[PDB]
Amino acid sequence: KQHAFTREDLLRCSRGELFGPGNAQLPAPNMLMIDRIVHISDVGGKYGKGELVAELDINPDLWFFACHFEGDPVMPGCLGLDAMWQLVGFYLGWQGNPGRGRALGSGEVKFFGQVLPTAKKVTYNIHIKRTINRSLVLAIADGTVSVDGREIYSAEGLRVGLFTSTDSF
Amino acid sequence: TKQHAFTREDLLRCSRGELFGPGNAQLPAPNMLMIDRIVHISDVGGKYGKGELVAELDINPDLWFFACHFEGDPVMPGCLGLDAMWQLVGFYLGWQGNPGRGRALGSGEVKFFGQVLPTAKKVTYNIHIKRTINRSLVLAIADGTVSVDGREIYSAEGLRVGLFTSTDSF
Ligand SMILES: Nc1cccc(Oc2ccccn2)c1
Ligand SMILES: Nc1cccc(Oc2ccccn2)c1
Repeated sequence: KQHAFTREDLLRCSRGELFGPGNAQLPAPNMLMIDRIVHISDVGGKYGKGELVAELDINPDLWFFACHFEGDPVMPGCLGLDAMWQLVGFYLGWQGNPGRGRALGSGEVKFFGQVLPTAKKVTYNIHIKRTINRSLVLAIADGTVSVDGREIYSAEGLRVGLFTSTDSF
Repeated sequence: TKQHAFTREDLLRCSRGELFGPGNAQLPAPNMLMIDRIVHISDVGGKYGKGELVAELDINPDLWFFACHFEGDPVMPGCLGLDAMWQLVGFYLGWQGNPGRGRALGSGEVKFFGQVLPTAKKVTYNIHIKRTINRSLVLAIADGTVSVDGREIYSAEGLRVGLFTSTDSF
């Protein structure tokens, strides 16, 4: 129904209060790497099968700058990659599928730039490639990560699944 | 290139730029550091005969990322185990005596087919160096696996990390 989500919406999601008990959650701080979803739809995007656009505000005091690395601060590439997986899980919940998310992996990932503590904003762009409903539900997507209008990462074939039991995962 | 195992204190020393020295490869500090010890590192053996690292992370229920990922469904973020793999490829290149600071360059293919729960005892990382490249800058390609208490749970083909004597342009 809704086509954008605020940070307070995402934080509701992290407690289970957006999609409800048993269903997709985002991480809470300090693993949450999205502040807002500025667009989400089941049409458009590079495959015409859905799209998400989300943002993370950067400032110099975010926790990961101090420890990664000392004397050389740079946002962990893995955390920007995670934001993309978490967004694909969110999409699956947003579509109304039951169950909890687990990332299943990726085809090619490329890092070819960085997020410094002087950056203002990271943007994630997700293009849903295919949704699969075979015993369990999953999605395949391509994503990019940009910082202040410059593309810095790409991932082809992000996969995320929903699990109504993770006991055996 | 003569020490073949590293303690947690060696790895914290690396995180401060004090193992390989200033301007050279570092590991993250807590709470981004995802390795407790390197039990084996060599420039021979491994699946390609071109080098190997075996590292460990001890798991207990109080590790920070369990409480926030996720509420009511605690599970070690896959991205952090994947990062460990990249940081170990970085360390390899530092350990080989190359100058410069690490940036991961990506991966060919990543698979998660299990999980680390807060009841787990130990994660092991196995890194098989495939190729080192010296073309103006230096980088390494490697395959890797993440296991928990004996069970393989993640793989990554074609991990790439480079060393950058100037990250300004990156
Ligand atoms: N929804 C979502 C997205 C990314 C990571 C994830 O957690 C994990 C953790 C371990 C194995 C696989 N996925 C869940
Ligand atoms: N040495 C090393 C290993 C893993 C990640 C990394 O950081 C990043 C951060 C942004 C872009 C690329 N690499 C550095």
